[PDB]
Amino acid sequence: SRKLISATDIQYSGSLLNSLNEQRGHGLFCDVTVIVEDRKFRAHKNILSASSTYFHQLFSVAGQVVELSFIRAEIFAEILNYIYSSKIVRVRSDLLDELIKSGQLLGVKFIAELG
Amino acid sequence: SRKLISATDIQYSGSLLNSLNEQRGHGLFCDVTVIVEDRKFRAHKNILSASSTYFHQLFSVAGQVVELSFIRAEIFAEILNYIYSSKIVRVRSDLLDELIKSGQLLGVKFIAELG
Repeated sequence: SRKLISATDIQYSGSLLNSLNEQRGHGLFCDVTVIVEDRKFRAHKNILSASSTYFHQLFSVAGQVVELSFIRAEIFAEILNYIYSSKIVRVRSDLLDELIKSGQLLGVKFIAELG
Repeated sequence: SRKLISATDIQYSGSLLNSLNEQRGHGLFCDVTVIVEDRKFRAHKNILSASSTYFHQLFSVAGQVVELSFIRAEIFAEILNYIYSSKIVRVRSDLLDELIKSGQLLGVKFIAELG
């Protein structure tokens, strides 16, 4: 009579990511600023550490502000869009090699392997 | 010749959640402790706020420690497992109404609607 119940919510992810992405737009709960060229990006260390082997290593020590070289701000903006959505959307073809290179550098496997 | 590229990573979610759940087990990046009965649960405010309408309201103000009444610790442990996985796994049938009630209270829709 002792039954065990299992259930999986296939809509949970998309909904969770969309809310995290909304928080990010407000800077809500953001505990790191990433400076890339002349731009500052507020983000959450837990999400960055989980999705990028570079950030995983970096946030075992870091403070509240970190800086990235060799990646243009608009490329990193797109890497963050993927990190907060699972998708890249209508990226211009002439930015693709730069995007792939940035995912190689950050250890973001899906992006690293687009090419 | 100007092409736009889109791509969706269907494995991103499961991988992201598993890493977040691993961080949680270490207390890594956890910025809130939730006290439930005689237990303390370390968790991340961003994930809790995104997945629970109650935590969404609560963390617009709160400090670093919050407390929940009316939910047993082992029920909340299972709510957190769902929040950090999308799934409930082999929950005993005699705990199900308590689980559903806890998701109603926390505004965790999938759990609230299990019954």
